[PDB]
Amino acid sequence: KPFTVPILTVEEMTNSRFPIPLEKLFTGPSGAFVVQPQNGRCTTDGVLLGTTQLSPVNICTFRGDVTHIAGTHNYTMNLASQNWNNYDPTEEIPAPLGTPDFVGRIQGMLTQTTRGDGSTRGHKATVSTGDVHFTPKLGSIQFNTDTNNDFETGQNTKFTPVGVVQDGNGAHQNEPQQWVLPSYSGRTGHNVHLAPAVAPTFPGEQLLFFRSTMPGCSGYPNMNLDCLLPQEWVQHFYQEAAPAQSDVALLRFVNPDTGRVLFECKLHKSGYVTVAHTGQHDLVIPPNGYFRFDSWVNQFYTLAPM
Amino acid sequence: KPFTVPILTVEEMTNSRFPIPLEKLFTGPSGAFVVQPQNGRCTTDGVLLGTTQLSPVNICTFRGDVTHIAGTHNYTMNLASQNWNNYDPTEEIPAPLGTPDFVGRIQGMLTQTTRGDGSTRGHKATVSTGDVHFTPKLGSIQFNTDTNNDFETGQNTKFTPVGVVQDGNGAHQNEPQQWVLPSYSGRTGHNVHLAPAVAPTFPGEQLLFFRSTMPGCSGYPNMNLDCLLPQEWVQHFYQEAAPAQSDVALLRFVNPDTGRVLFECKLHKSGYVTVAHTGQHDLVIPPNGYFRFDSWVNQFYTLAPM
Ligand SMILES: CC(=O)N[C@@H]1[C@@H](O[C@@H]2O[C@H](CO)[C@H](O)[C@H](O)[C@H]2O[C@@H]2O[C@@H](C)[C@@H](O)[C@@H](O)[C@@H]2O)[C@H](O[C@@H]2O[C@@H](C)[C@@H](O)[C@@H](O)[C@@H]2O)[C@@H](CO)O[C@H]1O
Repeated sequence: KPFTVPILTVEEMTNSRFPIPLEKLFTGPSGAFVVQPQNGRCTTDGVLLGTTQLSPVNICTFRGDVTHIAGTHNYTMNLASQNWNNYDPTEEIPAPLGTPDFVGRIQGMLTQTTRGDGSTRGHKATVSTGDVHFTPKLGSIQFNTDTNNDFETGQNTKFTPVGVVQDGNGAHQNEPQQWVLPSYSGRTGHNVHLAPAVAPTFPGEQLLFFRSTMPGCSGYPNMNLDCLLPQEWVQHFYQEAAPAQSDVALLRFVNPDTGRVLFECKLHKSGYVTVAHTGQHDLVIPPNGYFRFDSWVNQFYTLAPM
Repeated sequence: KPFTVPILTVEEMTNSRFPIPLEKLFTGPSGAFVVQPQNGRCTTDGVLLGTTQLSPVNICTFRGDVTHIAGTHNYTMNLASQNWNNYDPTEEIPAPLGTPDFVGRIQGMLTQTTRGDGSTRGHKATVSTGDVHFTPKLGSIQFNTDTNNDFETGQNTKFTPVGVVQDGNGAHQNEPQQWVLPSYSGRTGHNVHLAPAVAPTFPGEQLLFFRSTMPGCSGYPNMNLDCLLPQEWVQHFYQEAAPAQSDVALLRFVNPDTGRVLFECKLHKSGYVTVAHTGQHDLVIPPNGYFRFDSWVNQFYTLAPM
């Protein structure tokens, strides 16, 4: 089976780290950061890595039952799996699939149905993934909400993410921090089963990022969100399971109207893209442009400069 | 080019009428109501129909600029397209792409960024698709919110849907009404350019629906939501654009563990599925089962009983 990537254009695709569309392609130097996202991680032959799962809408959602923290507007959620089965904390994953992979405050809504009579309720809620109560690997997290009485125990409860918030007397755009992983077990333990950090290894190369702007809900948040693979590419590799014939697939980005190649890039078998460029750059592309697999090369292939 | 459907299982796929996962397959008699959804509509050779677009996360989202209605907590939104380009009310589509295709109250969050300084804000908000102000074909809708002063004019504003609500001392589960289309032009005009209504046309057949349960945010809503095609099938057909060799594709639903066919169904070229069954039925399926295209058949093919 021949390897392929989707022909969907960048704006026709979805960010793999938050449920929002892609907006653009971005390249920048990453030496100052550790680039180790856990969502949007998939090998080219369809092996999911880290906390990656297949659904574009389950990214950064949580499901489970909640318990009120008396005297506050906070609730603890005991997590269930994404299909309401028991959560298994012994699975060899860093955290439940789809768990956020950055430190920040995510605002959205908590919703609940009472199974007995079908009564429902929904409240604005925020989860702070850097807080000591954020322990998804252990099966528990905390939300700050807009009620101190409405949610019931023993009832299915869902968190739908919307955007990010920034608080404090800190500098503008100081949070979220998209390249800092939460501690999935809080302070009890270190992160386990992580998808590896990625970095360019060939001279003159940088990572190529698929970038979106997260909605902001309060303050002055850093809304940039970069993923290594579109979610639709994850679904595609997962289904095709095309075997890699070398360590690097050469892709060309093509304009369909003219047939002309705009740039070329390396898709590494372990699931990330590099380009030959130095410095921060928002790539200028035709709206109908798309990526096309052209051939198998090695890690020492010299790309045409972007 | 041979026709194929995705091998993703039902639980690995997304509802095409609301941004939530599929949960199950359902069949029932549909003679009493009109089955004319506008999202999740696509031919097998990849022509999108109705208000259908490619992104799972832009379903029931709105974008545009907002203006406050004095003396209230309501805002009018002047709609933009999903990539912030101007919306053209003269295109031969029923309403902007991704516009909700059922009458009900959809609750979510309105979020806004001030372009000049990166300040952000977000509020709970509801849009009632059956109300007199819901005129998305004409380019405007109204939101009910919990503020009367916070949103700014002339700034990009996004609505992220979360769930549905039901109000009043009315009968439980009376709304939403998933098979009643909004009037996209309100009372000024009638709906146009709709994807056709669908019905079984062969004796003993019923529609097969891909079913989800919408989150409920208030009251006693009817949370069932049936789509004709999973969103991933829409993206797949759009990309492949395989020619239809007859009006009916025979699909088999297969258990990969045993290799045995569980049931068969007809995928019609114009984009919906039928099965041979009479009565309301929640299909019981193995979690790893999937659809497989087997052959093009003629108009006289009789399906094996489901
Ligand atoms: C606390 C509670 O259950 N309240 C009931 C109330 O329902 C609340 O109505 C107010 C409007 O004043 C808000 O819409 C609340 O969101 C709503 O509470 C929601 O819905 C109820 C049924 C529960 O599921 C709750 O968990 C959830 O937060 C209700 O008012 C009636 O029903 C509501 C939904 C609305 O349609 C009203 O117009 C209507 O009078 C009353 C009477 O049924 O009962 C209260 O106990």
